[PDB]
Amino acid sequence: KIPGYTYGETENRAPFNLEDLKLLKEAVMFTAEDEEYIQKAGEVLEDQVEEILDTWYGFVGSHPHLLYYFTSPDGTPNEKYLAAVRKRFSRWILDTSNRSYDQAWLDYQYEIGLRHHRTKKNQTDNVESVPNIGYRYLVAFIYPITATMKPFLARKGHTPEEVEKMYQAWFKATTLQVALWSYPYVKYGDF
Amino acid sequence: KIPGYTYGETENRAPFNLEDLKLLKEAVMFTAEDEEYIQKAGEVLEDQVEEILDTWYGFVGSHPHLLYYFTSPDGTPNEKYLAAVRKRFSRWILDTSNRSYDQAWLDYQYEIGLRHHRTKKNQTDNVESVPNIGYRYLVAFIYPITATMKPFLARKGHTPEEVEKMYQAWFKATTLQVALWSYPYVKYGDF
Ligand code: HEM
Ligand code: HEM
Repeated sequence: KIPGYTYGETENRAPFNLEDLKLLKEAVMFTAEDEEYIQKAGEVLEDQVEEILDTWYGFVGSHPHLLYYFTSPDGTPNEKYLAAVRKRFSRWILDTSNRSYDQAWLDYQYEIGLRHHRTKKNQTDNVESVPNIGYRYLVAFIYPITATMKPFLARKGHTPEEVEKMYQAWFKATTLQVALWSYPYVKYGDF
Repeated sequence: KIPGYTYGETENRAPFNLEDLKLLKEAVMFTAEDEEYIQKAGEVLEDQVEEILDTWYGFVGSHPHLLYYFTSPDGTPNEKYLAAVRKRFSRWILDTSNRSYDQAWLDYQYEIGLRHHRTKKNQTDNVESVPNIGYRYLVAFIYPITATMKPFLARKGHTPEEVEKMYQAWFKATTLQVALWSYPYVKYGDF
């Protein structure tokens, strides 16, 4: 159904476990309250996903040095690559809100890190593109990912107090994930 | 005056330049509007720094796996290390708000990265402590650094609209810096 999407079936145990996740949740101040509100964020965002994708890919597409990461060697955007990734990105919005953050979730977080990194970039879709996404931009993107989501959370007729709690949960969850995705980028033993 | 604080006098040119910084600012959505409001954040936070430090170090100190990074080999917090770092952290609050983000600023961002990493950790204060701060926690800390600051920004009798703009500027600036600090942690050529 979603080409290349292998959540829960990588058959590869990540190099981090639930104890690692507990300590990382503590560092990012994520608790059971955020679990509640991230789920509620999923209810709000579910039927706005197409517009979210348009916004997100609009941001990427308007910056040549960002759109770069989806380009063919000739410098033009690879439209097959963009379309296939867009489907998996859309699903990630739902996963972030709806999935339990358990070992299967960690195993896919390792996978997503590997796919941004040179280790696995451009293999899932069998495309020819740039070899690596510089780690600096994964961290930077914590901000726009959070900023893209804010207006959409405010839209579904929920209380502003609930909106703030959903937004903070989303900020924490995005930060948590990017922290895990540093694994293949970071010198062994420094993560 | 501040022991170990060597901003603007490292005499070492960072491996990133103003073009790198321009592209990273674009990725984190930082503009001249944020320059304005981060400066205004500095006016607000200046006379609350002691309370900010208490909050921040309170968070670190209440989590044994975080306080770990300041511990002597015997597992007890090194109080000399805590005190010396606290002075440089306090100054960093002001620097973030007040400094122009120019080459000198980049050169100190490289330095701060090096000091969290095993490359330079525990050398500035000539202490014996744990060798490295795992990069996962630098990313994670983007959230509490931003969450610690929010209440203080809301305190100095400014409009809530200005408060929101100061807070967003602070979020962007913190993310920007952590992205740069990945440099010594990231495999060469993957940053
Ligand atoms: C907060 C930061 C980021 C988030 C949340 C994010 C999210 C995602 C997701 C969910 C996927 C699909 C994962 C899967 O295969 O199931 C993906 C892949 C991809 N992302 Fe990101 N991403 C981030 C940073 C970046 C940056 C900075 C770029 C640069 C434009 C980028 C470009 C791409 C590309 C090119 C792929 C395809 C990688 C491949 O060949 O498999 N991502 N991203
Ligand atoms: C957003 C993330 C972080 C920020 C903004 C931050 C800020 C700072 C600053 C401003 C300094 C002093 C720099 C200087 O020497 O002038 C410092 C040093 C230090 N920080 Fe962080 N820090 C972050 C992440 C962390 C984490 C996750 C830990 C773990 C507890 C930590 C523990 C320390 C320690 C132990 C030092 C002393 C390093 C040395 O030996 O030189 N920091 N930090």
